[PDB]
Amino acid sequence: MGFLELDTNLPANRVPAGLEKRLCAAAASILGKPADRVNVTVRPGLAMALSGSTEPCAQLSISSIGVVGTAEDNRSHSAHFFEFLTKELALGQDRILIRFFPLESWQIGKIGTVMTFL
Amino acid sequence: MGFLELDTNLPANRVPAGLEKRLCAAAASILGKPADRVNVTVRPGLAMALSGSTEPCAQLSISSIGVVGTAEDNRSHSAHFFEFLTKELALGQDRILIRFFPLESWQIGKIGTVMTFL
Amino acid sequence: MGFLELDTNLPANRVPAGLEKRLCAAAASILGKPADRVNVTVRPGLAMALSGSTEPCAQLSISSIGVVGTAEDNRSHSAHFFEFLTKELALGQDRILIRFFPLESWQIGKIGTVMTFL
Ligand code: NA
Ligand code: NA
Ligand code: NA
Repeated sequence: MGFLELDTNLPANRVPAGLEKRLCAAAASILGKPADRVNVTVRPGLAMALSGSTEPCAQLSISSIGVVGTAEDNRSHSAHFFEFLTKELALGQDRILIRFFPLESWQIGKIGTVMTFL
Repeated sequence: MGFLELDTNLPANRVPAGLEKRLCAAAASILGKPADRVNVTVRPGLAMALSGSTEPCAQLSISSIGVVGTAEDNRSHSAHFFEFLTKELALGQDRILIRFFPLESWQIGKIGTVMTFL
Repeated sequence: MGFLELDTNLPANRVPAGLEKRLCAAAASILGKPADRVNVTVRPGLAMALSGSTEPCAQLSISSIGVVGTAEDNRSHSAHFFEFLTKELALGQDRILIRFFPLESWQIGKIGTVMTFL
């Protein structure tokens, strides 16, 4: 399972509509998951500085069981997510950063239990 | 100490008013803490996909010193938080997920120090 | 590199304008980084309880490579961030909490790779 959170200082009406769905599909493909095991949250209109600058930017966080635990894996993911997001948001590559967080099954609550038991 | 963050794509005017307080009380009871050691943040009106779907949903994160570090503990918490949130938000159990994060006292800043020293 | 996220239940028009920039500068100084290696996200207008109370409050999270991994380091940071934020937000010291999260270079995506390779 994958969880993506995207904070941006672009106003909601400057984020291309439906981005949460397209990022869900992109993340399924990049991380190697079916679309029904991917989650995306987009939070626009925030006040942000990225690398010291308040120019338009976005911060992506990716959490996942399994696939985000090494530099080699995350370098690959990063290349693809930067390509996707720079194009969608009309941002330079200097205006996006990503954080990757490994998760374990005992940490994910699903249908009233945790994934350890599913 | 417990910290709960709830993201939802329900508009603010569709989230039952006061949910942050009722979730604080529920989390105190579920996690085994007095209400004054529990924190809740609700972020409505977001653009979200959960399990690949943009239908109404919510994502809960629970961070805590002590009580969220095993599958057995988190299964118990999950059952109770799913019962609470499905009813409050009028959501099916397929429309909520939870992530659990253990914290340590050196990670929590309180009154200008950290909890290690309190 | 440092990442700060600040959630508050103060409405956007009650947060002193430009706080994301001033917090970026403060965090550069406190954490020992140049301003171009610091990131800040402010999310106002949220529904929050802190220590069981829905009175005005703020939650700060600080993630960083290197400097947030011990009680001694975080006690020092906490004193300075509490001084900065209590004054900016006109909040008592009981109305702010901080969480600190160490990061490693393989977890940070930057310019289409990860920091391990930069
Ligand atoms: Na997280
Ligand atoms: Na967190
Ligand atoms: Na984080």
